[PDB]
Amino acid sequence: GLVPRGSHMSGATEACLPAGQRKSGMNINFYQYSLKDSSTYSNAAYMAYGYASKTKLGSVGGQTDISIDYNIPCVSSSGTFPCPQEDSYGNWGCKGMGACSNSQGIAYWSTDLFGFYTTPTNVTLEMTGYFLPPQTGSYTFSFATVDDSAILSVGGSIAFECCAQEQPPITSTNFTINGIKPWDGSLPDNITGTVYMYAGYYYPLKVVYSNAVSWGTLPISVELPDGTTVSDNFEGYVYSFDDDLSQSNCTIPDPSIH
Ligand SMILES: [Cl-]
Ligand SMILES: [Cl-]
Ligand SMILES: [Gd]
Ligand SMILES: [Gd]
Ligand SMILES: [Gd]
Ligand SMILES: [Gd]
Ligand SMILES: [Gd]
Ligand SMILES: [Gd]
Ligand SMILES: [Gd]
Ligand SMILES: [Gd]
Ligand SMILES: [Gd]
Ligand SMILES: [Gd]
Ligand SMILES: [Gd]
Ligand SMILES: [Gd]
Repeated sequence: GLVPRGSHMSGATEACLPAGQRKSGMNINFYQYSLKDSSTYSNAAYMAYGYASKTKLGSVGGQTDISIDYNIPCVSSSGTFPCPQEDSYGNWGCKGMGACSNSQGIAYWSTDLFGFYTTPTNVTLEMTGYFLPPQTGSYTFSFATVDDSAILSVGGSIAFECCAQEQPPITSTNFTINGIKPWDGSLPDNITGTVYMYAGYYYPLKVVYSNAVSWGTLPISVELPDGTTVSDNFEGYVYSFDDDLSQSNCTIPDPSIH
């Protein structure tokens, strides 16, 4: 057969070929999220798009280093230092620092999240951009843990529409990784989602992450078709393009036959 037959039942993930100037990294938008709100981010509609109905706090572009690792301060005898959550103990201290005099349960302001000055204790952020696979095959995205609630979505019309990265979020809840905080309790670690991608096509990628209290954590990785893993620093894999809603040919519904 002269040509490949195509993925069965239109099963290929939609990708894009934006024609404009590529820029390294993802866009990060920040939205208000209330301290100690442990219920809003438990809803799929909120995590897919509703987050954008709350106040937009700001944004930062061009981010390649995308894992989240936010530690609250311990106000200690020797000064004020971030405490790794596994080093917190009692009511409360931080190993190596003694007892901390400050509350774990108030908002704290920091530039930890991508340099943007906000409250990582209580915030929702949206990362958007396009993933560029260097190799054709199965990619397995993962979150090592989720503190507090997160989704990851890959593909045109799942993450966002091709050539329309800057538009309001779309309503798809077909998450690649569903790390939404359960109403009852929470999820295992090493939560994962696989996508088959064709080299050289740009795959829309959206991550939505929220925290309600104190520590925030979202270690992001992808395993490539060759079995290697890229963790935290996605330089060379993630890009942004300015919207071009006029670019007629931008959407590739089936890269398996394009
Ligand atoms: Cl600190
Ligand atoms: Cl100690
Ligand atoms: Gd990092
Ligand atoms: Gd870094
Ligand atoms: Gd960090
Ligand atoms: Gd950590
Ligand atoms: Gd940081
Ligand atoms: Gd840091
Ligand atoms: Gd960092
Ligand atoms: Gd679409
Ligand atoms: Gd948290
Ligand atoms: Gd493997
Ligand atoms: Gd780092
Ligand atoms: Gd723009």
